Amino acid sequence: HHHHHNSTVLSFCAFAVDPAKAYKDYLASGGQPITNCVKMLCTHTGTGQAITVTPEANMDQESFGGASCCLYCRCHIDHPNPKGFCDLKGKYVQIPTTCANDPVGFTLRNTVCTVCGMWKGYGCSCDQ
Ligand SMILES: [Zn+2]
Ligand SMILES: [Zn+2]
Repeated sequence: HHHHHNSTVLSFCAFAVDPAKAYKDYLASGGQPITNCVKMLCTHTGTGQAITVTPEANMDQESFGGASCCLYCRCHIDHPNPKGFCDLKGKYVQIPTTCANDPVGFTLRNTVCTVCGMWKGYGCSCDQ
């Protein structure tokens, strides 16, 4: 059985003392990723950079509205920095197609190369 409910998951995380860990542990337990991230119409011929002013998905990505892929925005809670600043809100986020089932998890787990603007491990081809 069990019917599933996005709001159940978001409620659980929103009211957790550590929402990021709550979501991470929930996924690790086999939980269904947060759905309904807002997928954009785009050419799929963009730069493939992680977080952009307009959609920039390449052939191997999807572009989504940034806030819809942000755990803190989606939970309607303050962001984890003194300023309360969200890097995603008002922007567009590119998610590799293999991970597009869980954009919120993807943005939580991953980091952007400050040099090339691509996701580390998913686009950055800078020398190591
Ligand atoms: Zn946010
Ligand atoms: Zn890079």
